[PDB]
Amino acid sequence: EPQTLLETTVMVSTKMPPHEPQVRPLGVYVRTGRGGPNGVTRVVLVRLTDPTDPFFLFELELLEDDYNAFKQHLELLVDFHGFPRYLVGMLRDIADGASAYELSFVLNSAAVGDSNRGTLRVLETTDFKTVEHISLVLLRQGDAGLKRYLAERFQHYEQSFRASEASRAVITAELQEKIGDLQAANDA
Amino acid sequence: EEPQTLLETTVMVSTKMPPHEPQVRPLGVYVRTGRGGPNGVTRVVLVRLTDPTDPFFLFELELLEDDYNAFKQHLELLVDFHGFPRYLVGMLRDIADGASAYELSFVLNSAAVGDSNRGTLRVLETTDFKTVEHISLVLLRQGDAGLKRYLAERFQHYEQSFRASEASRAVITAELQEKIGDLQAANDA
Amino acid sequence: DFHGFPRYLVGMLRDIADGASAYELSFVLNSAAVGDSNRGTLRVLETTDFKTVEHIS
Repeated sequence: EPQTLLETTVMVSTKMPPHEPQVRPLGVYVRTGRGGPNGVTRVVLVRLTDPTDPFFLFELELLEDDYNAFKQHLELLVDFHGFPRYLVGMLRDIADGASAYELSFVLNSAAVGDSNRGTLRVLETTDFKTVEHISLVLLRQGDAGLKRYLAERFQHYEQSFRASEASRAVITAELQEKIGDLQAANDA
Repeated sequence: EEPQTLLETTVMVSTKMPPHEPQVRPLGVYVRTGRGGPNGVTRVVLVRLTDPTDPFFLFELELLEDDYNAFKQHLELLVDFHGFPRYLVGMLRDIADGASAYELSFVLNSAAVGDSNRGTLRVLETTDFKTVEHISLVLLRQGDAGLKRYLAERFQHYEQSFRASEASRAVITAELQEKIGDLQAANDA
Repeated sequence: DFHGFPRYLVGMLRDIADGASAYELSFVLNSAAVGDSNRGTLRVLETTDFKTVEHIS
């Protein structure tokens, strides 16, 4: 049953205090599926990546059971099913340029190697002030987890490359064979 | 004079995790000369062994030109540092291509890949009398940091190669569809 | 700036009192009775389908 609701790139204001923030394009991947202690809990996963840096991998994994606390702390007004649906709605809207909002990501230290987390925020600028719409703490991944990520994406695109070899090979042949039919129609 | 992949292919290898019974698997073999070492200006030979069915199966022997004389004496080799990878690869390519009578073997120092930190790679000749060993190389399993680079490297590679095949498909799918519409109208005439 | 803060604050609150605002006012004390409290948090809240969005505190 797992399902990716969003997988795209978006400019994000990343900040490693006390350094000055700087805008980078970042990957956003959001996927629902199954996990937890006994592997039968519904999960929502939020994943943040940097195409310019393979080790830049921050994730929030949310188990359905922990959600009531989550909904309360963040004052959400949707159930576990709508949360990732609205989150990607909000984020995709920003990435699409249809949003007045901007994306921000603040790490808990001045360097990436010493950080273990970041707070990703959806921010609105008004004349009065920046208004915060949502806040999520994302944890930086551990190596073993990370190896899987790379290895996962490694295996993924290797297949996808081969698949395009198959598509190129079949369609090259169909339409190349079509020249010969329509060559005889020209002869007519 | 400049770095070079001398070999990058797949070949059947007899893999053995003692005390378990050996088993034959297809393994990746990559052999590359280039620059490396303590000060990064030493000529190196790299031998890399992989398993397409297993991303963590990543074993390497890295050899520095400074270290080679010991290597040469110990293994009773009769070529210099420059010829060694050409002949190693000569031998391996002969095997992968099927032109060799020889076989490949890889024996781990433990019962699981997870518990190993090394393996011995051997080129073996079967005779009526006995197995005759032609060469043996110990390869070390990589530390996490090394491996993450390998995966990330291969990650970025095939992501691009995929993108390129979309471009190639786009070229051929679009032109040839454009040709169908032209000559389909020529049939209509 | 300091000059605008009360203008926008009052802008926001006055907007609410007149009924021209979509926003609501909230006040949460640090205890269960007024006699034991010494403070409260006053918030301007926006209701969305997704969540309450806080505008000022």
